Amino acid sequence: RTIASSRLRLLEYSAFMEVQRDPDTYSKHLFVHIGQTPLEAVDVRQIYDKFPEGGLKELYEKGPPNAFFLVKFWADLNSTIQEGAFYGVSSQYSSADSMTISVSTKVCSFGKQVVEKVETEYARLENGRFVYRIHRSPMCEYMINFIHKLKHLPEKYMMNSVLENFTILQVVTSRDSQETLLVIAFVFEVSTSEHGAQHHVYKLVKD
Amino acid sequence: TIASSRLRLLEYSAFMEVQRDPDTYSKHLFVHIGQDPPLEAVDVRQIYDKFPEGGLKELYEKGPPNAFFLVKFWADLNSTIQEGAFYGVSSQYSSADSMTISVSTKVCSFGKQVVEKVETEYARLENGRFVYRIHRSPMCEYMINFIHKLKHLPEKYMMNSVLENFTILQVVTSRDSQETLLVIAFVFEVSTSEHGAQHHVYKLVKD
Amino acid sequence: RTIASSRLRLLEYSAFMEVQRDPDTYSKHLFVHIGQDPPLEAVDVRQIYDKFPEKKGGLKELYEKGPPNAFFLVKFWADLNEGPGAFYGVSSQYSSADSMTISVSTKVCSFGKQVVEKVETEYARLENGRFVYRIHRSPMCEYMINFIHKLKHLPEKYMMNSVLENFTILQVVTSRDSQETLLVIAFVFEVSTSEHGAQHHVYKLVKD
Amino acid sequence: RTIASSRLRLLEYSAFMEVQRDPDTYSKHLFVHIGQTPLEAVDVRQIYDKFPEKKGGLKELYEKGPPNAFFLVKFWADLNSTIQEGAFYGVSSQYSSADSMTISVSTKVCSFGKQVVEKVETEYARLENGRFVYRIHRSPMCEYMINFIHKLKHLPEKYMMNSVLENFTILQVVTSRDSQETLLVIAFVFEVSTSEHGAQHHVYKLVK
Ligand SMILES: CNC(=O)c1cnc(OCCO)c(F)c1-c1c(Cl)c(F)cc2c1C[C@](c1ccccc1)([C@@H]1CCCN1)O2
Ligand SMILES: CNC(=O)c1cnc(OCCO)c(F)c1-c1c(Cl)c(F)cc2c1C[C@](c1ccccc1)([C@@H]1CCCN1)O2
Ligand SMILES: CNC(=O)c1cnc(OCCO)c(F)c1-c1c(Cl)c(F)cc2c1C[C@](c1ccccc1)([C@@H]1CCCN1)O2
Ligand SMILES: CNC(=O)c1cnc(OCCO)c(F)c1-c1c(Cl)c(F)cc2c1C[C@](c1ccccc1)([C@@H]1CCCN1)O2
Ligand SMILES: *C(=O)CCCCCCCCCCCCC
Ligand SMILES: *C(=O)CCCCCCCCCCCCC
Repeated sequence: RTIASSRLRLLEYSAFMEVQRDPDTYSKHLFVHIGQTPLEAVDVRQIYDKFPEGGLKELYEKGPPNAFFLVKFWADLNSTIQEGAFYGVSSQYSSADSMTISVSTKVCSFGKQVVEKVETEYARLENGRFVYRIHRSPMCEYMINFIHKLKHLPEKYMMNSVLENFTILQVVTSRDSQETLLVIAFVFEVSTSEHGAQHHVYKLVKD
Repeated sequence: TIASSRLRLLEYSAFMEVQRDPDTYSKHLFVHIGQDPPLEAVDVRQIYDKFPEGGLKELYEKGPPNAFFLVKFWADLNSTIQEGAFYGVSSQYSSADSMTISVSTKVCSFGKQVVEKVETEYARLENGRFVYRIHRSPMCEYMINFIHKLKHLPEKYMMNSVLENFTILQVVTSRDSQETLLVIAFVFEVSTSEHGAQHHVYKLVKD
Repeated sequence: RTIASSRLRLLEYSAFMEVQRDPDTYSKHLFVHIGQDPPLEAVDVRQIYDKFPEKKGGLKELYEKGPPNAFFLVKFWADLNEGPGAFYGVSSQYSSADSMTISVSTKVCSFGKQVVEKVETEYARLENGRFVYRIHRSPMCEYMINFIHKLKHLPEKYMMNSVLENFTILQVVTSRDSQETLLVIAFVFEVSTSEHGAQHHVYKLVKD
Repeated sequence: RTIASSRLRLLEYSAFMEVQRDPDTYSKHLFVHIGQTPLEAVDVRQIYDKFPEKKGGLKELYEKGPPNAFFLVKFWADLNSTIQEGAFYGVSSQYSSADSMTISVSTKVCSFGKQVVEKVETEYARLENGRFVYRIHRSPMCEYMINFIHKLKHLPEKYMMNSVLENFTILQVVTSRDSQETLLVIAFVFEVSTSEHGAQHHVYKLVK
């Protein structure tokens, strides 16, 4: 399903690990992935307790409400590649207007922000639209260590228990006006399916 | 003062701006390095304990040694303007060569990276040299809240005590090659002088 | 309202004075400001010709050369409500879809005569898929600073408006190498008497 | 002789008219020319009466300094009608500095010590052989100057041109655009050339 406010569209979002064993051998494992192409609503009060309290509530009140989405991820943490490994995030956005955007990714543990990454991006005019590409943004050591700790657990239900109190809040703003363009609240479980990583998108509402 | 063999820092300023009325604006500078006398050297091992294990030591070992500097700031946190206030950072760099730079600003508390902001800038030919201007980059909420918390302390010595374990590491790289162009370690105290904000620059060396 | 020809868009225009209160505190006063599209009212260019008598490089001559889409009239109600060391400046920004080197000529006319001309050349910068031209903090010439001071010393705002009837500014932006007219703005002035401060009104210049 | 302060050097200065009678015919007449190559001193108080006084004047600029930036140029302009005048009247000049900076060249034209017209041109440097060079190429003269040259040329005798020129002066002030620091100041005074060798000039260092 499509994640788009009236000002910005999320085209793609992937978090992955890449291994280049040698100059001729390359492997990539996707942890989570929202690829390029009806939404169910979720009351934002149902998730407030798990997010910062410039928190999710203040951001929602500031608006616009059409910019708010919840994504449930079932992350693939299976050791499918022999891990020099690179851990990264790639994402792509588009707008109708020519503007610089700022993508804030806040990582929270028990509702409290522990690390934050802020990336500004300039648009490329492409096919009449303005496209923003954040390509292979390295994951911070906190996240790489967190993934390694999860993978050392012997049971997927233990990974789910740890993940119950782990959340990510992505806030995209227009750099110069500081207007909220898109807000995505990410929640996680580990995937147990043969099809791998899965996701479900919901529109965040209030009343 | 601050220049490696590949990149020169022309200006750096952090400030708050208030709109008093539709035609009147006030600006308060917290810190400012404006636009050559010799620099005193500081052994980089004297500051590693506050910048421990992309860290300062790892970057310094990778080199070049001429790219590393330490700036001590005495920040002006006096309420000189009645604060909708904008908190921002403006900076300018220059080089003899045309390249795309990536500016990473890492905010650390007790030696741990809590926020990282990354901004990419494209060279502009100006007066026979290449200039990079990052104008009015908004401060993240973590920094605005940190400034507000410091200002609520009743004594300036308490602010200095909190600031003992707060550091900022700015790393400028050539975007495509990832070569280190300039690294600045920033450390802070609150200014108690009538002259306002002050700074002192040192060259980082390893005896 | 938006000032844009088919080749160049005016994003911002501000004239201001800046004062340093202490080493870390600066105050800025805007005299006039056009900040960052609703439709524009049209004004026949013959209704303003009598106030721009200057012939060579003047309004009528440029309008006749064209293109008509490049011509605008801005009415300003300037806010004239310091110490030594005050900075008087002008900041402006433009954008285009194409990469150009532009030349910005600002002609100041007083009592029907061109008294000052300031010329600035600007090189396109690729930003967000468009080309931006920024003329940041261009210092006002002493003639303009002294003119502002003389207006402020007048005891009545109607005397300021009478002196201002004879004062016009013509801004002509051209493509540097071809000398093609990209944008022409005729600026006319009054002093603001409102509590809201500086005001402006944009009109498109037409002929019949 | 060399016109250079510790921050800026004047390489060349020429005022001229060009006539392109047809696609194959070109003519150029130089009115004045300082081409690329000790100085006699003149006390700046000897010329104060002929230049702008009080605010932004020669005296105020001289007192602000640096004293090494101030020069007086006497010109004997060639006003002979040597070409059949569509003609273009222009000024071309070049400067150089050791530093990378944007300069602003103000040319004030004065009659009886009062500024009548001013042209301000900003220029960006080009890095050339380890020097930053500024070129103002074929800057069009304003109509005031073209009409003044035509009026002088209408006088039947050269002494009559010298009489009118007695109270005509040009003050060129070059500043660093962003800091407004004075880089170079040249006071120009004029007579008409009566020699077969044409246009002449003499450079003096202004002292106090
Ligand atoms: C306090 N409110 C909530 O816990 C909550 C309320 N309503 C939701 O959605 C409604 C639309 O269905 C949520 F998603 C969450 C939520 C939130 Cl806020 C969270 F931070 C983590 C988290 C969940 C659910 C869960 C998960 C399930 C599937 C995939 C990913 C995570 C579950 C929790 C048990 C183990 N796993 O982990
Ligand atoms: C353990 N080593 C250090 O602490 C250190 C060593 N040598 C330096 O420089 C050498 C040139 O002399 C430093 F700067 C620092 C340092 C560092 Cl690493 C830091 F993280 C914060 C910090 C300081 C100094 C200080 C400050 C004083 C004035 C202005 C700004 C900051 C002082 C600390 C007490 C309260 N304030 O805050
Ligand atoms: C001969 N034609 C004109 O005078 C004219 C005609 N039509 C206009 O607009 C049509 C859309 O409205 C104009 F603007 C002007 C004009 C022009 Cl050309 C000018 F050089 C100055 C000037 C004015 C009007 C004025 C002013 C008012 C408000 C703000 C600024 C200036 C008025 C004049 C009395 C005091 N103030 O000063
Ligand atoms: C009041 N002080 C002066 O008049 C003065 C004093 N001392 C000078 O020089 C010292 C080094 O000799 C001057 F140059 C000038 C001066 C100045 Cl300020 C001026 F505005 C015009 C002007 C002159 C001289 C003159 C001229 C002669 C030759 C060439 C160009 C001009 C002469 C005057 C009669 C006709 N022509 O026209
Ligand atoms: C540090 O700066 C981290 C930047 C944000 C990384 C987001 C990647 C999260 C998706 C991976 C899913 C792993 C299961 C928790
Ligand atoms: C209008 O903007 C004029 C700009 C300055 C023109 C300077 C040329 C003066 C030299 C010509 C000598 C003619 C004798 C008076």
